[PDB]
Amino acid sequence: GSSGSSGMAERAALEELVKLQGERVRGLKQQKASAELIEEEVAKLLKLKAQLGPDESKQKFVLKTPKSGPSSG
Repeated sequence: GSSGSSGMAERAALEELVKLQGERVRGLKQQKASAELIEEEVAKLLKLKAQLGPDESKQKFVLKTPKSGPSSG
């Protein structure tokens, strides 16, 4: 959920969540599921990747809420 520090196995299991979330999202877009679930599962796909630390695909500097710390459970 939010656990470990520089565990390789923990990163593999996290990357599994990223993969499976991203595959499920791809499926949902295909499956004509609720668009309202899709964007929520896509926001979870964003949140999780934003814990891994994604590649710098051009600069952004989009601001955020004041240290919101959106965990889950």
